[PDB]
Amino acid sequence: RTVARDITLLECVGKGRYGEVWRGSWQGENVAVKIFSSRDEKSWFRETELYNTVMLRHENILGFIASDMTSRHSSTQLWLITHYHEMGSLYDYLQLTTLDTVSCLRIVLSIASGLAHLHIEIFGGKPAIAHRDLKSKNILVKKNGQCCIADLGLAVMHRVGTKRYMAPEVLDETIQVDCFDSYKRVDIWAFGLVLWEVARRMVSNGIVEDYKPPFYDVVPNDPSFEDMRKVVCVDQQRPNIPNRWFSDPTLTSLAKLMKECWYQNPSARLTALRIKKTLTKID
Ligand SMILES: COc1cc(-c2cncc(-c3ccc(C4CCN(C)CC4)cc3)c2C)cc(OC)c1OC
Ligand SMILES: COc1cc(-c2cncc(-c3ccc(C4CCN(C)CC4)cc3)c2C)cc(OC)c1OC
Ligand SMILES: COc1cc(-c2cncc(-c3ccc(C4CCN(C)CC4)cc3)c2C)cc(OC)c1OC
Repeated sequence: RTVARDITLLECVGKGRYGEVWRGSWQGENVAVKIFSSRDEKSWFRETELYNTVMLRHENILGFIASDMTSRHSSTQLWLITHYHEMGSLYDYLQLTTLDTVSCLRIVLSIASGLAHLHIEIFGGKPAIAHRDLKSKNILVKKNGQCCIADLGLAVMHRVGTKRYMAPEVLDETIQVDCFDSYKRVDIWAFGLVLWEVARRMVSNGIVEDYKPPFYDVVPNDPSFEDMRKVVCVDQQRPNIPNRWFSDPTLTSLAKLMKECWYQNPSARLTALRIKKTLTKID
């Protein structure tokens, strides 16, 4: 039988230190192709090792298609091929769009759903998985208004995370590194920051906040580890809740939820399953 492997690379939709992401075509269908820099080969290996362990399949997890290693004269080429989401990342989307109540809730509940699927062990099934780099650039927007979580290159099963989104116990190095629940609680902190980024873009009473990343007002671009530690650990700052949120029942409820993702004590934070339940009772 014929095995048609050729993928046509059509346009670059992302370039970074990690490498590049391309819109590609396979048998008439869009795929996304991540081409890894040699500097970040371990991210390809870890994501491949995870998918070789458990073939994750969930509407709110970026859909795996293939992992390819190709021999070159002087190098190894590493590609990850996934489903293609033409609307791009949540980070991108929130810059050019405001949200109504239904669309805000649908976004955040879909992220909570993907995250709970990663976190929870299924027996007989899947190991529990922590993401370790959850942020709005690692979430894609689907045409049906739900999102999916991308990039399992740091994931752990039961490179460091983006500093802006690191929990206090990562910044002060008190994290219990031998305890898998520690890693879930780091993801919950980051989830709360994403919930804040999204909630800002939800209109109420004709008001909306401009898109800003978490801590935009207290750290520089590309904040250092020390910049983040001083804000999050020493001063114990948290993102601002605008007064206008307290005129809107949805944003009032979301503010409470994000507060319960940001406790200094990791074991006080809500679980992904509890976040899902709370979001199903909002509106
Ligand atoms: C090697 O490389 C790539 C391969 C493919 C690809 C292309 N056609 C057909 C296939 C195929 C799938 C599954 C079976 C099964 C059939 C049932 N039987 C009991 C076991 C075997 C056979 C063939 C594949 C996997 C795509 C690629 O890119 C999208 C590849 O490159 C990464
Ligand atoms: C990698 O990705 C894609 C792969 C394919 C594809 C191509 N040839 C053959 C297959 C296949 C056939 C049959 C089985 C068997 C398995 C056991 N038992 C005997 C019942 C069923 C498995 C696999 C597939 C899945 C199509 C895709 O898209 C249309 C892919 O997505 C981009
Ligand atoms: C975060 O991580 C990964 C993401 C993806 C991925 C999947 N679908 C779509 C995208 C995308 C498409 C298009 C735009 C822009 C460009 C055109 N226009 C001006 C606005 C829209 C942005 C983003 C990406 C980047 C794939 C990955 O691996 C293959 C990723 O790594 C795991």
